[PDB]
Amino acid sequence: NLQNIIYNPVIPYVGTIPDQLDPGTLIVIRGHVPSDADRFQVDLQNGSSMKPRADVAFHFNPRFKGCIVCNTLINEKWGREEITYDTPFKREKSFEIVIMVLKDKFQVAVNGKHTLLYGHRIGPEKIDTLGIYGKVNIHSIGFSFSS
Ligand SMILES: OC[C@H]1O[C@@H](O[C@H]2[C@H](O)[C@@H](O)[C@@H](O)O[C@@H]2CO)[C@H](O)[C@@H](O)[C@H]1O
Repeated sequence: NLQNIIYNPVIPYVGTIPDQLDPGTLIVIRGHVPSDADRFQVDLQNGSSMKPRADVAFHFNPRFKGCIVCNTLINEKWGREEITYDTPFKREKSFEIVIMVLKDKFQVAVNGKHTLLYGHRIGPEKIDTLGIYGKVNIHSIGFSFSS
């Protein structure tokens, strides 16, 4: 039931999500971390506005020094950071990210292994845009919708 919408998108990638993120929806992102990476992010956004900057419902931000920082941007202001230190990401290694949308939270597994949970701060129904930024190569972006 997984239907990819784009292959090898140029980064920064900003795209419209074709259907609503209802409970049970999956977002599947397949990529690869470059040799010189410092960090990258997957942002689930409300709109693609740049001025003013669009709210980010779910900021999923792997940093390579390593860790994953998650947060929410509302009215151009960042909320409280939720930091995961048990990170599966490494440089020169490929990955598969699966984001599960649940009623009350997102659930993320990388490479088949569970990674983290993140409670909704903005109602997921307000998400219509997917943004991927920073140092990362993306092989594919797909959705399995539950509408
Ligand atoms: O919370 C995610 C955002 O972090 C911002 O930087 C933080 C940094 O992570 C934290 O340790 C402390 O320095 O506060 C900073 C506020 O800017 C990034 O600038 C932003 O891109 C998000 O990743």
